[PDB]
Amino acid sequence: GPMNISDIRAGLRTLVENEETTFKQIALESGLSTGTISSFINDKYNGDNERVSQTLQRWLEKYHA
Repeated sequence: GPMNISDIRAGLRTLVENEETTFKQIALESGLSTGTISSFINDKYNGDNERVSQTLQRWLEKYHA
């Protein structure tokens, strides 16, 4: 199911909220910058948010698997 961008950020919050992951670890595993993840979740990142969403999906897929 090609979840909406809203679902992607809605999952990342749950993981950091319960210490299941960190901004640093997500950044390292996704190959993105720490600041990007926070801004993407904050729905304040200015740039190709779709590029970021697609990268984060792959990360969430391996996490939840």
